[PDB]
This record gives sequence, C-alpha cells and structure tokens, in this order.
Amino acid sequence: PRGSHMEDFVRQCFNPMIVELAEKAMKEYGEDPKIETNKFAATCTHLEVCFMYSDGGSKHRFEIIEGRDRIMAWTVVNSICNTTGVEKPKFLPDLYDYKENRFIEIGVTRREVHIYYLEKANKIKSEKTHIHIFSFTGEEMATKADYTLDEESRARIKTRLFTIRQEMASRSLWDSFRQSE
Amino acid sequence: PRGSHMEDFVRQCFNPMIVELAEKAMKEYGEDPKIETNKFAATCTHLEVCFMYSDGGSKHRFEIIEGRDRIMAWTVVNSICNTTGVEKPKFLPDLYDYKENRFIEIGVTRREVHIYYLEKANKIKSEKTHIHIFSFTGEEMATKADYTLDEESRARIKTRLFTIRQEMASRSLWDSFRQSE
Amino acid sequence: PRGSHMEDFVRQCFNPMIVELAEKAMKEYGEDPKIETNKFAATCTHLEVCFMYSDGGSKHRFEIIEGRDRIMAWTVVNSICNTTGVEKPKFLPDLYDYKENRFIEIGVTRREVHIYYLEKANKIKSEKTHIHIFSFTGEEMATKADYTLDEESRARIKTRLFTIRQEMASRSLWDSFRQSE
Amino acid sequence: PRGSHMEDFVRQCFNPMIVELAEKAMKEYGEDPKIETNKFAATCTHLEVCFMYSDGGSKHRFEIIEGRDRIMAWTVVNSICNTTGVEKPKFLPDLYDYKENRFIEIGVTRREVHIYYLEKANKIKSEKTHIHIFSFTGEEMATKADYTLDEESRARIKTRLFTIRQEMASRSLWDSFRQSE
Amino acid sequence: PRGSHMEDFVRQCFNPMIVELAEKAMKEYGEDPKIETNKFAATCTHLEVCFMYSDGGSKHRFEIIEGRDRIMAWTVVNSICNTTGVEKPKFLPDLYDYKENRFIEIGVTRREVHIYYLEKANKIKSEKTHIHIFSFTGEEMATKADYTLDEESRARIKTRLFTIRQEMASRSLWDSFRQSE
Amino acid sequence: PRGSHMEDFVRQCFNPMIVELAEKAMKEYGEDPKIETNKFAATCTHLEVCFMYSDGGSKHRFEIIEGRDRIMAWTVVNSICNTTGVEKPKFLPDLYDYKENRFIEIGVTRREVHIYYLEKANKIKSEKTHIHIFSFTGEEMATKADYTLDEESRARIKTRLFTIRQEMASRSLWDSFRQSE
Amino acid sequence: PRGSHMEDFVRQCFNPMIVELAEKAMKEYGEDPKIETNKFAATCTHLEVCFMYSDGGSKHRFEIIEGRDRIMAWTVVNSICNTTGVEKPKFLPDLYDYKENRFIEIGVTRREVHIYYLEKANKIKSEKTHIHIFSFTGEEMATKADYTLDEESRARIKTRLFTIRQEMASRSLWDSFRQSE
Amino acid sequence: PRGSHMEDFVRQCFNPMIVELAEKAMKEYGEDPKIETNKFAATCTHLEVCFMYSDGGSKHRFEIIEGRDRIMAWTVVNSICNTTGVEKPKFLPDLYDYKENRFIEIGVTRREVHIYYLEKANKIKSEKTHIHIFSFTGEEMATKADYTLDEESRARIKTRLFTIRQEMASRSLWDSFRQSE
Ligand SMILES: COc1cc(CCNC(=O)c2[nH]c(-c3c(F)cccc3F)nc(=O)c2O)ccn1
Ligand SMILES: COc1cc(CCNC(=O)c2[nH]c(-c3c(F)cccc3F)nc(=O)c2O)ccn1
Ligand SMILES: COc1cc(CCNC(=O)c2[nH]c(-c3c(F)cccc3F)nc(=O)c2O)ccn1
Ligand SMILES: COc1cc(CCNC(=O)c2[nH]c(-c3c(F)cccc3F)nc(=O)c2O)ccn1
Ligand SMILES: COc1cc(CCNC(=O)c2[nH]c(-c3c(F)cccc3F)nc(=O)c2O)ccn1
Ligand SMILES: COc1cc(CCNC(=O)c2[nH]c(-c3c(F)cccc3F)nc(=O)c2O)ccn1
Ligand SMILES: COc1cc(CCNC(=O)c2[nH]c(-c3c(F)cccc3F)nc(=O)c2O)ccn1
Ligand SMILES: [Mn+2]
Ligand SMILES: [Mn+2]
Ligand SMILES: [Mn+2]
Ligand SMILES: [Mn+2]
Ligand SMILES: [Mn+2]
Ligand SMILES: [Mn+2]
Ligand SMILES: [Mn+2]
Ligand SMILES: [Mn+2]
Repeated sequence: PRGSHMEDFVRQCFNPMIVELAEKAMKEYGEDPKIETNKFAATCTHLEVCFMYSDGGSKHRFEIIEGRDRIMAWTVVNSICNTTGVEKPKFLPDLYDYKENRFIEIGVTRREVHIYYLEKANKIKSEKTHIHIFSFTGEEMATKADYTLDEESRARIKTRLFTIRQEMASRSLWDSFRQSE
Repeated sequence: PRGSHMEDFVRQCFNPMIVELAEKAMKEYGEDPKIETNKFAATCTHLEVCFMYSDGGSKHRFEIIEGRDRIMAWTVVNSICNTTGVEKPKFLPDLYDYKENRFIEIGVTRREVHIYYLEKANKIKSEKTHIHIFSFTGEEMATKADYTLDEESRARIKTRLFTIRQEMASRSLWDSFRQSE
Repeated sequence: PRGSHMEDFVRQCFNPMIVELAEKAMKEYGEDPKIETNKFAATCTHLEVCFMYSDGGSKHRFEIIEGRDRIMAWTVVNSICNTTGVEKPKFLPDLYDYKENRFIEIGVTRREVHIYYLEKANKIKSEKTHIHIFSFTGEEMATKADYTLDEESRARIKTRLFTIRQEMASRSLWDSFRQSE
Repeated sequence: PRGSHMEDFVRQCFNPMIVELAEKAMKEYGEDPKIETNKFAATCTHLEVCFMYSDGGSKHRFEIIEGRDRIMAWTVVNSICNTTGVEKPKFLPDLYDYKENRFIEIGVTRREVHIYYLEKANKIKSEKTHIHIFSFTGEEMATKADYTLDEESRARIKTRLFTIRQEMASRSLWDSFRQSE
Repeated sequence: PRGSHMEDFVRQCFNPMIVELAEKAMKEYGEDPKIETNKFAATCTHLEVCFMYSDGGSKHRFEIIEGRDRIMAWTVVNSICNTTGVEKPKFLPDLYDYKENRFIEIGVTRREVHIYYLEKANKIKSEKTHIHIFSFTGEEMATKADYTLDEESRARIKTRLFTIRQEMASRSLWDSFRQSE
Repeated sequence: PRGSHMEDFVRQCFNPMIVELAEKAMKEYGEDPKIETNKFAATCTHLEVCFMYSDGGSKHRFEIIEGRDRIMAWTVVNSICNTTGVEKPKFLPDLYDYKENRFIEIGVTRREVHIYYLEKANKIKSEKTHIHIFSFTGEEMATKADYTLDEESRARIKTRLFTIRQEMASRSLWDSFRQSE
Repeated sequence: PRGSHMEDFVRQCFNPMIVELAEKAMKEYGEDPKIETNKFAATCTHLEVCFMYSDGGSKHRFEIIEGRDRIMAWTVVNSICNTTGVEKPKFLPDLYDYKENRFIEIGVTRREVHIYYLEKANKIKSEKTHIHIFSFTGEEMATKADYTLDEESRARIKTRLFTIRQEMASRSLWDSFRQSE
Repeated sequence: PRGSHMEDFVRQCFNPMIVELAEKAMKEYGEDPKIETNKFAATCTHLEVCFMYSDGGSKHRFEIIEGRDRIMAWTVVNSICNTTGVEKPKFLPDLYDYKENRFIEIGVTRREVHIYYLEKANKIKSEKTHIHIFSFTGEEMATKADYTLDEESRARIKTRLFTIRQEMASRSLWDSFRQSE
C-alpha cells in the first residue's frame, strides 16, 4: 500500500464526496484505491459524469442508481420497476429516466466510443436499457442517437473529461491511465 | 413504552424533521409513537408524500397544510378561503393548489386505491376538494382523473413508496404494517 | 418605552431580518418601534409583501428599493434611471421592474383598496410609476389593471395578509391596528 | 505601500471573494492592489460583471474562464476547444457560451463603448470570439448586435456599474478612476 | 386555544430550543402551552436555569436529566445508579453531579425559598438527593448550605431570573405569574 | 451624508457586528455614522475594547452592559443590583464583574489616561464603580491600581489600540481623529 | 444481507460519524455490518468509548489512533515512537498519552473486566503499553491501578455503557449481544 | 509550470487554509508554488508548526505574526513594541509571547537543530528575540533551554513533523526535500 501519485492527484482533482463514494465502491468489490489507482481514478471519473448527467435536465427527471451501495441501488431499481412496469435489468444501471421511462447505462472510455458501446451493448440483454458513452477525447455515442440531454449539458461533460485528461498528462500519469482500461 | 423495532426503522428510514413532525401530530391526538408504531410509520409516510407533492410543480404553486399544528393549519385555511372565495372544508386538507384553486386531500393506502378513495370521498361533503390517492403497490387514483402533477413527479412518489415497503418487508415488519390500516 | 404586546407579536410573527429592517426604517424617521407599535407592525407587513413580490417572477426581474437605507435606495434609483432612461420619481418607490421598465409602488391598506390607491396615485405626479395595492381583506388594485405578477403569486400575498389579520384579532390587537392607519 | 482610500472603498464596495480573486490576478501580473488601486477597482468591476453575466441565462450555459489562474483557465480553454472544435483563441477570454458555441470577451470601459470595442476587436485576430462591452454610463456594444443575454440581465449589469460610479464620485475618487484607463 | 400574550412573550424571551423542550414536557403531561401559559413560562424558566446550572463547573461535571423525555431520563438515571452505586430516586431529578456523586433537584419559585425547599424536601424521601432552590427575587437555598457551584455562576442565574421578572412586569403579566404557583 | 473615507476605513477595520452595534448606539442618540465619523470610529473602538475585556478572564466572569440597547442594559443593571445588593449607578456602565462584585466603566482616550480618568471619575458619584482607562499610545489607568485582568489580556487591548492608530495615520485620518475628542 | 434490527438500533443509537467509521473498520477486515451486527454494535461502542476517553483530560493530551485507517494509524504510531523514544508496539493501540508517555489499549467487554484484561495483557508482549478496560455493568480495570483519567470522566463512560445496554435489552437484542463476544 | 507531484501531496497533506497562506507568502516573494515545490512544502510545514505552537498555552498568550502579509505583520510588530517597550526586531518574527514578553522565531529544519539555530541566531542581532527550532527527526533547540511550551504541546509538533516526513518518503519525495534546504 501507499506510494502512488495517482492517489494524490485523484484526491486533489475530484470532489471529496465523490472520492469517498469511489472508495466504498471499490472496497465493496475487494479493490484497494491505494493499489489499483487507475481504477480509482476511473471510478471517480465515472461517478462525476453520472452526477453531472443527472444534473442536466429537470429537477425530478432522473433517479441516481450509481453511488448507492449494492443493496440500496437494487432496492431502488425494484421500486422503479414495480411501479413503472419496466423490466428488471440483469445488471445494475446508473440512472433511471422518469421522462423517457428507461434506465441509463453511462460509460466513460479511454478508447473509441464505438468499441466500448459494442462491449456494453453486448453485456445487457435488455435492449430496453439506454446506453450513453463518453470518451476522454470528446466523442459520445448513445442508443438510437437519442442523447437524452441538451447539447449544452453533454458539452460540459466532454469538457470536464478533457480537463481531467490534461491534468493527468501534465502529471505524466495519463499514458498509464489510457493503457490500463 | 419502548421495545418496538418499527420505531428504530422509522427513525433510520425517514428524514429527522419529518419524524419530529409526525411525533407532534400523534401527540396532539393522544397517540404514542413508541406504542402505536404502525401509525407512526404511516404518519411519516403520509407526511413525506405531501412534501414531495408540494415539491412537484412551480415554486409558489402549493400551500402546505399538513405538518402545521391544528390551529395554524386552520388559520391558513381560512386565509386561503377568505381571499380566494373557495368554501371552507369540513375537514383539514393537506395542500391548496393556487394554480387549480382547490384544496388537495392526499391519501396513502395499503389496500386498493379504489376502496380508500371511496372512503375518503364519502367523508368530505365538499366535492370541491380534490382527492389524490397513492398506494404502496404503485397505483394512484385522483378526482376527475386530474392528477394535478407531472407524470415524472408522481412516479417519484410511487417509487419512494415501494422502497419503504421493501425496507419494511426486509425487516419483517411489512406484514404487520399492511394488516394494520 | 416598553409594555406593548404588539411588539412581542411582531417579533414572533415576522422574520427576524424583516424586523431588524423595520426598526432601522422607523429609527431613520425618528419613530420608536416600542412606542408606535401599530406602525411597527405596518412597516413589517409592508416589508414582507415587497419581498414576496420580488420573489414572484424571474430571478433578475426586480430591483428591491424598499429595505435599503435612504441614501443607498436613492443611489440605486439613479442608476436605474441613468441607464434605462426612465424619469426619476419624486418619491422613493419599492421595486423596479426590469421586465416592464417601471418602478412599482406597493401599498398595503386596512381600508378599501379604492381609497388608498386614490391617495397614493395623488401623491406621485409621475403617472409612469406603477401602483399595486393589497388589503388585509383579500382585495388588490393595480394600475391599468396590470397586476404585473402571476395569479398564484398575488394569491400568496393575500393569504399571508389574512393570516396576519387573524393572528392580530386572536390577540385582540387587530381592532387597534385597523383603526390606526 | 498603504495609504490609498480607493483600497478601503474597493473592500467595502465589492464581494470579499471577488476582492481575493482580483488580488491574485494582479499579483500574478506583478501589480500591487495597495499601489495601483485604480486597476484594483477595475479588476474587481470586470470580475463582478463577468460573474453577473454567467449568472444570466441557463444554469450550464456558460463556462467561467476569468477568475481562474492562468494555467487552469488555459486548461479549460483547451478542453472546450478540443471537444467543440472551435479554434483556440490567441488571448484568454472571459466566458464560453455552450448555447452559442463561442468564447466571450467581456469589456468594461470608462469611455465610449465605441473606442474600447475598436481596441479589443483589433487585438483578437479570431473574429470568432464574441465581444460584449459595457460602460459606466449605461451603454453596451456587442458583436453583430448579438447581446447574448436577455434585456433584463444586461440592465442589471448597467445599473450595478452606475452605482459603483456614484459611490466613487461620492468619495471623490471617480475623477481619478475615469482618467486612469 | 390562542389569545394569550404570555405566549408571545415566552417565545420572544426564551431560546427557541428551550421553548420546544418546554412544549414537549407539557404535552407529555397533557397540558397546552397556549392555554396554561403561566406554567409554560415556568417550565421555560426552570429549563433555562437547569441549563445554565450544568453550564457552571467543569465540562463533564453534570449529567442533564431535565429536558429528556420521561423514558430516556429514567434510562440515564438507572445507568448513573447502576454504575455509581447511588440509590434510585423516587422522582426524576434534574442533574447528576459526577463531582459530588449526587442527583440535584433544581427549584425555581415565586415565593420564599424557605417554603419551596420545605415542600420539595418533603417530597423526596431520599435525603441523598441534593436540593438547590432559586427565586425571582434573588435568593437561593441549598442542602447543607452546599451550593455546589461558584458564586459567580449562581449570580448569573439570579440575574437572569430578575430580568425575566422585569420583562413580565413591563408587560403586566408578572402579577398573574406570581399569583399562579 | 456620504463622502467620508473614515467610514470606509471603519467598515474595513472593525468586525461587521461591532459596526452594526455602533450604528444603533449613535442612531439611538441622534447621530449619523456617515456624518460624525470620528465618533463612529470611537464608538467602534470602545465597543471592541469592551468585548476583548469581557473575553479576558473566566467564562461567566463578566456581564456585558455596553452594546445592549438603553432599555435592555438598564434592565440587566437592575437585575444585577437587585440580586447582588450593589448600588444602582447613576450612569450606564460597560461591564459588571461577578468575580469582584462591581460595575466597570471602560474608557478609551486619545490623550493622557490621567485627564480622562479624572473626567470620568468626576462624573460617577458612585465611587464603587470601577474605572479602567486605555489609550491609543499604550497606557492604562485603573481604580486603586486594580487592573482586574491579567497582564496578557490588557496587553492585547493596548496592541489592538495601537494598530488602529497606525492604520488611521497610514490613511491620514489619525490627526483628525486625535484632535476630535 | 439486510434484515437485522441490530442495524437500525446501531444507526439510531450512535453518532453517524462513529457509524461510518465502524463500517470502514469492518470493511477493512472483510466483515459486513449488515451481517455481523453484534460486532457492528461492538465496534461502534469501542469507538465511542475511545472518543470520550480522549475527550477527558487536556486538549493536546492524547493522540487518537483508533478510527484511523490501518496505514495512517501505523504512520502516526511511528511518528510518536521515533520522537518520544517509546518502543513500537506489536499491535495497534487506541490512544497515546503525551502526559504519561505511553500508548493506551482501551477494552470494552461483556464479561468480567478480570478475564478481558487477562486476555489483552497476554496479547501485548510490550508491558509498557497501558491497558484500560470497561464493562457494560460499570466496572473498570487498568494497569497498575493507574486509571489515567479523572473519576468524573470515567464515570461518564460507564454511564453511557449502561445506557447502551438498557436500550439493547429494551429491544431484546442484549442477550444475543452479551452471548456473542 | 505544472507537473510536480510534490504539489498534489502538499495539497492533500496540509490544511487548505495553510496552503492558501503559503501561496500568498511565496507569491509575495516572487516564487511559484508550482515550480519551487520543495519550498512550497517547507512554507506549509513552517506555517502549520507556528499555528500548533500558538495553539499551545493559554488563549491570549501569543500573537501570530507569521501568516500575515508583510505590511500587516510589521504593523502588529510595531503595536507590540510601542506598547510593551520591547525593541523592534530587525527581521519579522513568527510569534510574540505576551506571557514571556518576547518575540519568538520558529525554525523547522531538515538537518541538525544545532546548525540551523546557529544560522538563525547569527541573523538576528537582537539576542532578545527567542529562538525555537524543530527538526523532522524529532529534536528541538531553544534559547536558554527555555522551550516556552509544555512537553505535551511540543511533542505534538514533533510527531506531526515525523508524519509529514513519512508521507514524503512513501511518495519518494523526501530525499529531494531533505537535500534541498
Ligand atoms: C472492478 O469492478 C468494479 C465495479 C464497481 C461497480 C460497477 N458498477 C457499474 O455500474 C459500472 N462500473 C464501471 C467500471 C469502472 F468505472 C471502472 C472499471 C471497470 C468498470 F466496469 N463503468 C460503468 O459504466 C458502470 O455503470 C466498483 C468497483 N469495481
Ligand atoms: C389517528 O388519527 C390521527 C390523525 C392525525 C392528523 C390527521 N389529519 C390528516 O389530514 C390525515 N390523516 C391520515 C391518517 C394517517 F396518516 C394515519 C392513520 C390514519 C389517518 F387518518 N391520512 C391523511 O391522508 C390525512 O390527510 C394525526 C395523528 N393521528
Ligand atoms: C494589467 O494587466 C492585468 C491583466 C490581468 C488579467 C487580464 N486578463 C483579461 O482577461 C482581461 N483584463 C482586463 C483589464 C482590466 F480589468 C484592467 C486593466 C487592464 C485590463 F486589460 N479587461 C478585460 O476585459 C479582460 O478580459 C490581471 C491584472 N493585470
Ligand atoms: C404540571 O406538571 C408538569 C411536570 C413536568 C415535568 C416535571 N418534572 C420536573 O422535574 C420538575 N417540574 C417543576 C414544575 C414546573 F417547572 C412548573 C410547574 C410545576 C412543577 F412541578 N419544577 C422542578 O423543579 C422540576 O424538577 C412538565 C409539565 N408539567
Ligand atoms: C455622543 O454620545 C453617545 C453616547 C453613546 C452611548 C454612551 N454610553 C457609554 O457607556 C460610553 N460612551 C463613550 C463615548 C464614546 F465611545 C465616544 C464619544 C463620547 C463618549 F462618551 N465612552 C465610554 O467609555 C462609555 O462607557 C452612543 C453614542 N453617542
Ligand atoms: C474482527 O476484528 C476486527 C478488528 C478491527 C480493528 C481492531 N483494532 C483494535 O484496535 C481493537 N479491536 C477490538 C474488537 C472489537 F471492537 C470488536 C470485536 C473484536 C475486537 F477485537 N477491541 C479493542 O479494544 C481494540 O483496540 C475492526 C474490525 N474487525
Ligand atoms: C524564500 O524566502 C521566502 C520567505 C518567506 C517569508 C519569510 N519569513 C519568515 O518569517 C520565515 N521563513 C522561513 C523559510 C522557509 F519557511 C522556507 C525557506 C526559507 C525560509 F527562510 N523559515 C522561518 O522560520 C521564518 O520565520 C516566504 C517565501 N519565501
Ligand atoms: Mn456506467
Ligand atoms: Mn391526507
Ligand atoms: Mn410602498
Ligand atoms: Mn474581459
Ligand atoms: Mn426541578
Ligand atoms: Mn465606557
Ligand atoms: Mn481497544
Ligand atoms: Mn520562522
């Protein structure tokens, strides 16, 4: 344990509440944020994107599933299913859209949004669950070209993603981060 | 007094301000939250629903009548009546709709929304007061099919209701809660 | 000094910030809130109405002139005039409407809105300044029937006014308050 | 160092966070707020205008570039460029408009908005960057007559500017401030 | 209900947390603070004195028994008894002195401290429980002349008591308050 | 009104709560802080010294009389008198010492502490009231050479006084301040 | 997972910060607070006692070792050792006493303090580390009869311990808690 | 600029207020915290030690000179001198001891406390100014062996110093930090 300068960057780069939430998620899965630090930065990035995503749109539009502990998120998923009638997904998604009546799986990738979306779409058999991918280069890929949010909201997410990339490269940790996924 | 694990659940499940407001309501009616704990959970659930309800819509759209002490709520009801011209209801309602110019009676039930609405509609002789029922299973029933709020707002209330049900069943207190109303 | 139970009511009835602002206004005009307590309650009521009024509408829609000290309010009035081109009013108004490009004089009365509006309209030679009157009975009177705000926003002001009236009558201070203006 | 009453005015006139941000900006450029106090008041005024500007419009509409340190602002500019495709400006702007897809250069002047806009438009070779000028007299000048914001929002900025002018003249520091730019 | 100007004084005179605690105490005993207002002022006064009392002395010196609900205070009393060995009192006291190893019964009276102490000492058969009386005139009477606290601390309590008396007399509610105990 | 740079200094120099308290004191006595600015700085300085004074010593040692409005301070003085037995002073003092059982009159002077103490001792016929003088040069003069407080506490007051003097001289307002008392 | 009413009690009984710290400790050791709930209550109780313990005595007297993550606590232990000269303990203790120059191992037991102290003293070969045991019945056992703290401070810990016991028995979870250690 | 992982450590290691104060100090002296990062960590360490130092002892015992801007610290030094009579030091010290009537120069070193004290004692011609040195290894050296503070307070400073050393070595930045002074 200890020694990784990715850890000090992650702590100085991200909101402290997001960092505590990423630590719980990895510790729930038997991973050490001080050891697997590239996944520590990835879990923080994925968490923040999900939060800025639900921040886009109306006030009660989304239900945040990511960031809850495994049991609570599954409890909320059931309540959404058993009241809207939508089918229970096989894997925990990140958001639910009360406006569009679908769960959203949000992906952040260090490669082509084409490959990651292929990978994630091959995982969920429920083609009903919406998929929305973002990349650190500025691209995005969504189901049926339905990007759910306003252009301005998704622009904010892509900008924040590129800033995190620049700050990693400035600290010479980006190359290890990209060649880690 | 003391001993009920419904009490510890109610305290861990609901917002602490809602719990203090439910305690005042029952104590105003000569009921002990530590003894009649199923009504303690019911008064909390009814309180929260009324609060998420007024949270739906515009900022000045509703006037919260529930949660006030008996004298203050009746004082506010008079002021609404003596300025809008609407008729003074026989029983204290939960909300007033400045947008639709009617008081709202909000009901949460552990049975069919059909029976509860029948019961509540038979209580208020003023057919002018709007009735909106929710259930722990996900159904809702409103006057003239006028559901007052957006689909997304009512979806949030139904989801929260089903989560409270799951958490009660997980603690094996749901069966006593349903067969108590 | 001391002894008036209107003073304890005013302090328990109104927001503490509004009470401090009313005290400064009267003390600026050589009046004692502990002695002239009916005007103390009136200045609080007028202050709150002006605040709920600017709270109606959009975020940057109004400029609050009431509640500022005499020099600062006149400084803001000049800045509004010397940038919008509107004529400098002879008497300090309460609000300025950036949406309608006019100053608003807000009146709260214990008699007919017809008489008070006549009185206030006879004071301002600038017929450009908008006048909006409210009463403790629920009536309102505005210039050119232009009520500036939504129906729901003005309904909130009339309700709050009637609650203050009920609370005064319950404390038997209303009759002295009405027969004091 | 010390002695300037422009400094005490700037501290009493502006928000303390804006004052700390102006001090960092000048100290980054080798200027002393206690010595060059007219620029200290100017940097505060420019900062506040940029902040009320981004406050106009929608919640995620703008990206604040002014107020960041030189490296961070340039990092954010790159992220905006490398994700929107817009060209990297030669000089750091103040805002980016996600709604209009352009950087905004905001100018505050003590002379004609005609001269200052001429000066600033001659500096940026990128005619793509939008320019919006304000003056202490109440005028404004924008690119292609596209004023970006609502009439009410820009009216607030012009009023605040004229209040700062009045407060300087009342302290007899305005004449030195105008004949300093 | 409603109408008593003792109620508005009690709310303006006492800390709002103390007022909420007095309301719970009376409502636990089937008393209405809006009806029995002299006892409402008395319960507030007794509560504050107990709080300034525990505020005297060292940080962990006292255990506050007053202000807790009946079940919780009795739970704490047992824990003090079953760990210190002191005898369980027949009636709930107000404080426990970890420094002197005794429960303290704190009395506030509107008559002679001689009579009230006689009354309270005749109620507790446990002569082990310390008694400390205060009056609105400035006198105090304690067991074995052991006044537990510093002279300066008890002086603060007597001063606060006399201020409450003056404020009641100024509002002409003192005579009803004294001839009510 | 307006124009004095002593006003901007007073606002930037003193705690904002002390400034609000000084404004109320002068406005209670028919004085304008924007006009009589040397007294505005003096009332702030006297207020702060009284506050750092009560901050010296134990927690319940002093009762702050300065800073209260005239009626409330006299109410507290009576309560101190009618419970300690000390004689009611002819003029309102600043503090009461529960440890030494005497009221304290605190003076801040711009001349010799010898002259000011002579002046203040000639005003109070009650030789029982303790007098403690401070100067902007670093001297102090107290009754019976009883300086009430620790050496370190009074050293802090003298240092703060000399800093206020330096800041005034740096702004060239000290000479007017000294030749104003 | 889920179902244990010990969990709802632990959450309603203990400070929320202590509950988060207990969850991290168990999750660091591969234990689930929702499954092993008796240890969840035990870790909370041990945590609180350590905190009230360091709260006793002077402000800088102790260094809290418990509650830190394993790496940070060991880092602090080294710093204490490499600056005071004390020997590095084989097992992580809970506190360090700057006043007595020794680490403290704090134990809370559901049996005789005699047995637990025997067990813990047999674990640490460093007889230099001080041991202080508390029980839920009110007993305590310390090294060389040196109880480190004042009588009043340890009395508070024993009382709090007995209250937790009563609240568990009232919820019928005490018998499982005692027969679990 | 940018790239140093000492910067991310300094931000994650130290209190954010101390980091802002260190940045102002270096920027006042024409140094970049992002470039000269070893001095950035040193200025933070020196700042924290000075703060824990003044935290030792009584409440009004010290006057913090470090952390103020150059003009303000010199203003406070004059006020201390012109009221206590102590001689004005040639170089700005860190603290003033109201209890011992001397300025304190606090040094933190990465070598022998013997050499650094020799260096610092050779700089101040005023042998009246007290010198107190700390090292990252746990040693300390003070004037006349007068260590000013309690043993426990200085023990806390030495421990914190050794923790900062361990955290630097764990990040492999300690060797560059020690061989930089
Ligand atoms: C190593 O496995 C884990 C999983 C979790 C929770 C997973 N739940 C999700 O929902 C999830 N995870 C990821 C993801 C990532 F952010 C980084 C690396 C690999 C990933 F799959 N991307 C998503 O988009 C997503 O929705 C926590 C810790 N470790
Ligand atoms: C036992 O009687 C009471 C009544 C009150 C206030 C009643 N005022 C309402 O307004 C109210 N009550 C209820 C309700 C409930 F939430 C639980 C059980 C039975 C109910 F009728 N449902 C509503 O929908 C409603 O509007 C408080 C305590 N006890
Ligand atoms: C002396 O030079 C500086 C520059 C900076 C940052 C410049 N960056 C801008 O972006 C900037 N500056 C100015 C501006 C001003 F506010 C006052 C005087 C002269 C100016 F050019 N007006 C703008 O409109 C603007 O966008 C900080 C300190 N000193
Ligand atoms: C009407 O009876 C009640 C009792 C309680 C709680 C009693 N528990 C005490 O501990 C208590 N009560 C009183 C007291 C008083 F403050 C006012 C009137 C009469 C009193 F006896 N003086 C004390 O000194 C005291 O210790 C609450 C409401 N009503
Ligand atoms: C112009 O008269 C006033 C009086 C008050 C309240 C007086 N009450 C005191 O207690 C008081 N006043 C003064 C004092 C001063 F601070 C400045 C100038 C002259 C003074 F006498 N020095 C004290 O030491 C003192 O105790 C408020 C406004 N204006
Ligand atoms: C199952 O093992 C663990 C250990 C830890 C951290 C141990 N570190 C200590 O320091 C520690 N633990 C315990 C303790 C307890 F509180 C409950 C059960 C058994 C125990 F030994 N009593 C102490 O007194 C103590 O000092 C966290 C989670 N699980
Ligand atoms: C490069 O020069 C500077 C100086 C300052 C303020 C100096 N004023 C002091 O008071 C000061 N400085 C230092 C110190 C240090 F912390 C790191 C390196 C060298 C040092 F001398 N040690 C002290 O002990 C001390 O009292 C700020 C920035 N850069
Ligand atoms: Mn995802
Ligand atoms: Mn209802
Ligand atoms: Mn008006
Ligand atoms: Mn600009
Ligand atoms: Mn009592
Ligand atoms: Mn005085
Ligand atoms: Mn232990
Ligand atoms: Mn130093």
